[PDB]
Amino acid sequence: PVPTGGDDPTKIAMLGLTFDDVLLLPAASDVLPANADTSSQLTKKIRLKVPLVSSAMDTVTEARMAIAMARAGGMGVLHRNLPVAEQAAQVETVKRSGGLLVGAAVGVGDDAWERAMALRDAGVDVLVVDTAHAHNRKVLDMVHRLKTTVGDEIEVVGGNVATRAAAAALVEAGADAVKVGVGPGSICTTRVVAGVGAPQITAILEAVAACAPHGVPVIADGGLQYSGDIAKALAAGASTAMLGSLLAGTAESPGELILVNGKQFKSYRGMGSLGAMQVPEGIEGRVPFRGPLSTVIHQLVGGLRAAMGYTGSATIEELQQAQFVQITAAGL
Amino acid sequence: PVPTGGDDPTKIAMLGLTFDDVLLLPAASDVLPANADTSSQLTKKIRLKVPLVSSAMDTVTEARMAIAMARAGGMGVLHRNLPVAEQAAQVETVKRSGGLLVGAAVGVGDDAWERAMALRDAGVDVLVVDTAHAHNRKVLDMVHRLKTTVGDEIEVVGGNVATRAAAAALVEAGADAVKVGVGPGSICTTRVVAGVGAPQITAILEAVAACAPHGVPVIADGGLQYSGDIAKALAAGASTAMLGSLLAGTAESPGELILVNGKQFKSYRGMGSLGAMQVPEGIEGRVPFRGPLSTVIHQLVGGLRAAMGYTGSATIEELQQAQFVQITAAGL
Amino acid sequence: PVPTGGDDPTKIAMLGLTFDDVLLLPAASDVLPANADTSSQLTKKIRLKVPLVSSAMDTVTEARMAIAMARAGGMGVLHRNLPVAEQAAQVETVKRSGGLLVGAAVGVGDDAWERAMALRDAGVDVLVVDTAHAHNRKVLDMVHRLKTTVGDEIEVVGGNVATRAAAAALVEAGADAVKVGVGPGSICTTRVVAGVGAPQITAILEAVAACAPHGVPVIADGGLQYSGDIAKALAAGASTAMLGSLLAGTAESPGELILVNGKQFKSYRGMGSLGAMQVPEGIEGRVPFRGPLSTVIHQLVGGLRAAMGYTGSATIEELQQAQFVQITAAGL
Amino acid sequence: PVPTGGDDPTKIAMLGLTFDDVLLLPAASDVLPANADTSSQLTKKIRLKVPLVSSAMDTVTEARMAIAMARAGGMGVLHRNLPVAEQAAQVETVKRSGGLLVGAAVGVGDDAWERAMALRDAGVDVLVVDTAHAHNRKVLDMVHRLKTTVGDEIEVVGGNVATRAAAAALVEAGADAVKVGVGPGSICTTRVVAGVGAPQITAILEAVAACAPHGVPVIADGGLQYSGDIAKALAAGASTAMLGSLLAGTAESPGELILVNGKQFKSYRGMGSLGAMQVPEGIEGRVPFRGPLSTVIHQLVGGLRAAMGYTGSATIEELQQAQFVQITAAGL
Ligand SMILES: O=C(C1CCCCC1)N1CCN(S(=O)(=O)c2cccc3cnccc23)CC1
Ligand SMILES: O=C(C1CCCCC1)N1CCN(S(=O)(=O)c2cccc3cnccc23)CC1
Ligand SMILES: O=C(C1CCCCC1)N1CCN(S(=O)(=O)c2cccc3cnccc23)CC1
Ligand SMILES: O=C(C1CCCCC1)N1CCN(S(=O)(=O)c2cccc3cnccc23)CC1
Ligand SMILES: O=c1[nH]cnc2c1ncn2[C@@H]1O[C@H](COP(=O)(O)O)[C@@H](O)[C@H]1O
Ligand SMILES: O=c1[nH]cnc2c1ncn2[C@@H]1O[C@H](COP(=O)(O)O)[C@@H](O)[C@H]1O
Ligand SMILES: O=c1[nH]cnc2c1ncn2[C@@H]1O[C@H](COP(=O)(O)O)[C@@H](O)[C@H]1O
Ligand SMILES: O=c1[nH]cnc2c1ncn2[C@@H]1O[C@H](COP(=O)(O)O)[C@@H](O)[C@H]1O
Repeated sequence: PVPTGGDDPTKIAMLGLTFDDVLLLPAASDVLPANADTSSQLTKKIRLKVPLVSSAMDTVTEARMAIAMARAGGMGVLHRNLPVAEQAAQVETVKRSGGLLVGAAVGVGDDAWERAMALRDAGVDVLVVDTAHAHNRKVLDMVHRLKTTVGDEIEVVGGNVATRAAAAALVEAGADAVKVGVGPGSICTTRVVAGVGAPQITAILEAVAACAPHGVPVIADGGLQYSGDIAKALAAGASTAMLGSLLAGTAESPGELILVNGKQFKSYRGMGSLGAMQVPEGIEGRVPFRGPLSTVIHQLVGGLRAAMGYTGSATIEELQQAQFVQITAAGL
Repeated sequence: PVPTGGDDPTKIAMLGLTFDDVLLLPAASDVLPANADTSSQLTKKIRLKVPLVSSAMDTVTEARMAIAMARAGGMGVLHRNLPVAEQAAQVETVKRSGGLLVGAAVGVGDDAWERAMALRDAGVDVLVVDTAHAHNRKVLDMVHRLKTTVGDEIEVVGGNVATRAAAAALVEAGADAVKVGVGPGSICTTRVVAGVGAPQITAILEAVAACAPHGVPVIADGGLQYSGDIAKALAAGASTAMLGSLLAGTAESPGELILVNGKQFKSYRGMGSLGAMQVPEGIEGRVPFRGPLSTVIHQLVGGLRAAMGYTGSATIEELQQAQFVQITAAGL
Repeated sequence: PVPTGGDDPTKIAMLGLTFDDVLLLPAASDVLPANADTSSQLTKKIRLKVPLVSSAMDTVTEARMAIAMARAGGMGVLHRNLPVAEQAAQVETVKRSGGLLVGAAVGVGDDAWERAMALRDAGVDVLVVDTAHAHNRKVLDMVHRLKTTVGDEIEVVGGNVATRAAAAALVEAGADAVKVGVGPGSICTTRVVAGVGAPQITAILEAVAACAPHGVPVIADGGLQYSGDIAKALAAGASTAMLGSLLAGTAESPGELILVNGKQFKSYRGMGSLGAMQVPEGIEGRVPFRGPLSTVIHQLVGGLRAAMGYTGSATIEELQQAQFVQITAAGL
Repeated sequence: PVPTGGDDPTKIAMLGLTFDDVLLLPAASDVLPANADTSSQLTKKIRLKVPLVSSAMDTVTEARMAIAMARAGGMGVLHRNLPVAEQAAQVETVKRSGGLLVGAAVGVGDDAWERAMALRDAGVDVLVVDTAHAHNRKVLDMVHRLKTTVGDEIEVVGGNVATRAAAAALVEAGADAVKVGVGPGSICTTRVVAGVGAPQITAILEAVAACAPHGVPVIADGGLQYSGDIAKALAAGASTAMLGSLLAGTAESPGELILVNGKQFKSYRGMGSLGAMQVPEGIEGRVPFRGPLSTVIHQLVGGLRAAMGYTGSATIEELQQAQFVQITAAGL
């Protein structure tokens, strides 16, 4: 019998590693952190100066965040928990502030196609087909329909996935980037409510095995707690990281300042929380107030630059080839 | 020598996984959670609408709980810590409330046979031969005697087991379902008192390897803390889950409301606790008050439906074929 | 290279398991706990009714404890942190209370031989050559000299060891029992002071591999926190367990009652603590007051009997053949 | 696919062990702790009486610490966070106190060469090329230039490294000792800021595999919390240990006494902390006040002597050949 039970070796398919399970190994380097090139592909056509995008959540990204992210060299993805006209108006607002990149989330419901076209009319650069489980005919069809209809002018992101097969299906459907993360978010309760999830280092490694041979970039979405996790996500093969919790405490995020026990916080809630939907798969929580976005991004990029120095990675493409050491429980 | 000591590779027979050690992997899906079929075999003949049964404990299941469980599409198993006439009267009470399924626990003591016949006379549908260790001639004989005597009209459950050999012995004795769980209960101290136990994912996988080829359903009993654990238990191959702690805080469970530190609780105690027996293998504890049973069951089934959506499982039989990823300590 | 570093596979010699790493697996059983035979060899010639002996520590075993242990069916080992005449007087005191077995500790210093002879004159049954590291010529010589001089009338225990080679050396020197435990004691700081130790399940398995083929019993000494650990120690192949912390809180142990924060305690200190020696390898601590020894022993034996029921072990010799499942961090 | 994800077995290059992951196994011994020889090579030419050196940090080592360390039989490495003239004056101060060994840190900036020559003029014995990542042409060139210019009179240490390849490069450049530790320091945030690091037992094992065949000693730098960790570091193959946190609380370290909550502390800060640089990779913290250095060193050496007794190591060279057992999470 299999050592963990039963007679089927495939029943437990893999050992899933998360960010805390690994560290980047130093390697021969003549790269100064200040001189590293942090640019990376968000999609097949769109390259960002900083490999970071903000989550499509209503306590993270509206027009103010999207503008600040683009100015910092990344991009915002506008959330879709609002009327079509209002989302498209936020797209226009971002475009009014110069030649700034912006993305926007759409679902696969019956209002989704109309939402997508209105966003297109407003001048959006990236449409994100925004689901918790992309390995589904309705999601794949939406990605494909969008790519064939507006694909010349707009890049189409599909997600989320956590397996190689799912990433492969999105590639076949025509996705310009594949977003990875089922279960890892800081406000996520999918693991305890549904018992479903996939540790994010292993999910990225698997998704990249399907996407990289087709020249399709992977966006690592969820579970990033520290700037060092961004370096780990990219070294596992992702091309960008999408951040929720790490940006939710910034001045530019939606929501007001909250004072509890003499300390400052902002509300941060899952799009699957009871509040956002009003069976919940997210919580409503708090994150410490962090000040201006520009400063948070500077600290995050700073940690990434340090990782590039330690690993001898002159570019993000080189960082994607770095090696890990796996650590034990004691290592934490 | 064996890496963990000695010269005998069989001394440490297996690596035992519990619920927290695994997550369900998403798979290709065209299943909507609302449309998933949650029905499953409790026994060879009896199929439930919801794959959940309440524990035969005196702080979990008497007539009120049994009626509410059956109305919710599951079933109650009436505890046996009371006189024969009173248990049989609870069976009659459940039957007075319509065509509701009900089960009842019996032991293997010398009063057990008389208890079983009185329950039969009262119209019980399921007899549960209710022990902490079923791999024992007296237990196997009781299962067999019951099956040969009342088996045409009543389904006979045997338990508990934690090994493949034990499950196989119950199958041979004629059990209509095999109940799995030695040591995993939330109020259990068997692990620290006797040093005995078996992590429940591995126990289910092993029991199912003996039971499934004979068409005998497995009931996963104990250690379930979250709705996601129900999905994991079924994916490991169980057909139903038996719940104690998760239902002990409901309005329909026996016992009164307790207020401590401004919060509401109900008493929840092991049938092996000093109180229930009045060498203890259970504690007397508290669980948070949860409100009506119907609402708890709705939340639990909701999480199960989400898991079925993520895994592409249209039925419980399909969910039994889902795959796991094993996670590390950091993953918790 | 070796996965954990370097080029030498023997540098990290084994994976060491402690009690918390394993559980006993249930097995086919027709053993009632009340009818199990708990007798076991303390030494080649001496069989105890209960397989438990009290530690040779000055907060655990003086005459009162030794008498109570023998009456309970086990044995006490009198500590040696006192003058020779006083230790021998405690031996006489135990013998005055009927035909009770008693042991006594000796070191390997230059006063050790005289201590041993005085204990012999006083009628001791067991001499324990009592060291932290028995794999040493001076210790082996002391064991051998004792066995050749007083071996017809007195059984000679040697310890402590944690490796197969060390246990083998004691067997060759003529030990009648081998005591296992380097580093596992509850009050031990050897692991953090010296960085030395050996997880106790693996140490027992290794020692037993050297001792059992020569008919020499193993005493598991240290690290036992629960009655279930006694069952685990014996199933790993030990014949008896030596208890310090679990007995230090009893009425019969030396020392007075201590009240802190409204709760009752007794002092419990390592023989390697600064206080006992007045570079420390033990701490001075507290254990909860537990009441009479007889009651503690009854609870401990109760847990052992339960384990024998679950595993189908009619005797301690059968329990030594039981199997384990290894558990994960989540299992704790 | 690889069990942890992707198709590349080299992506996760190793399983990294830290000090808490292992224990030293006892072995046959006729070594008394008091008689063990604790001397060891700091560099190819310089042997210390005690195998300990103090960190080049401005809350650990200035002239007072360096003098006390040398008197205790070890050595201090003077920090370089001060003007060249002042560092060289501290070297002179140490030399004024007798024939005491002293080292001093230099960087690889454009002021580094002038700093090195001024230290040479002041009579320093050891120059430590002091970086966070030595596998870099500028660092290797500095080591080589120093060795070829002042190598007859001064020993040249290079560091830090965490891989076999990096240690090999320093050996080739002419280093007289290689210092190991990237990420393990108690005040380090490199692991969370950059996601970079290497568990220290594995790092030492790897570095030693490159250095020992060339007769180059390894200094284990960082992560040592207990005296037992010193024994583990040396048994992994290091020849000396460099201590920061363990010495930062001593009377001889720079800084004043701090009283918080009725207890005494001293400030201890990373050289990568915001305070020391005024993207931080260290924190500013506190350590308990420990009293005189001589006493701390005596306790540390005491633990080392105990380890040498347990392992039968008469010399540090013998201790370098000792074996480990790997422990589990439960073992902690
Ligand atoms: O559509 C579903 C699933 C229902 C069950 C069957 C599969 C689909 N939702 C479940 C909850 N999410 S969410 O807001 O919590 C969510 C949104 C973005 C990404 C996430 C990744 N992992 C976990 C949750 C995620 C939104 C809707
Ligand atoms: O009959 C026994 C054993 C005595 C020792 C030898 C084997 C049988 N009992 C032990 C305690 N249990 S219990 O109430 O705690 C209990 C009841 C349902 C299932 C459980 C599963 N695992 C653990 C305990 C369980 C009832 C009686
Ligand atoms: O003789 C020694 C060692 C000194 C270093 C070299 C090897 C021998 N002692 C060390 C401390 N112990 S102790 O009291 O702490 C002690 C006593 C019984 C058993 C124990 C098992 N593991 C750990 C400590 C133990 C007594 C003397
Ligand atoms: O030069 C660098 C790196 C910048 C990023 C690219 C590689 C080099 N520094 C980073 C921080 N350190 S430190 O003070 O924190 C430091 C100093 C001694 C040893 C250490 C070992 N591990 C971690 C930190 C260490 C000083 C400068
Ligand atoms: O309610 C929720 N439950 C689970 N995941 C969510 C929810 N809302 C958003 N997410 C995902 O979690 C990401 C943010 O993760 P974080 O950066 O760890 O906080 C988001 O980009 C989503 O992919
Ligand atoms: O006293 C006890 N000790 C150990 N297990 C018990 C005891 N009483 C009931 N059980 C079992 O634990 C199950 C409930 O587990 P729970 O849902 O985790 O609380 C019950 O259905 C029994 O199988
Ligand atoms: O000071 C000490 N340091 C380490 N081990 C000790 C010391 N004193 C006694 N021991 C051992 O620890 C055993 C008791 O362990 P315990 O039952 O876990 O408390 C004793 O029988 C000794 O073998
Ligand atoms: O700011 C820092 N961040 C990371 N490592 C540092 C820093 N400052 C000094 N170190 C290293 O950590 C060692 C001290 O580690 P410790 O003994 O565990 O406190 C020092 O000798 C340095 O190698």
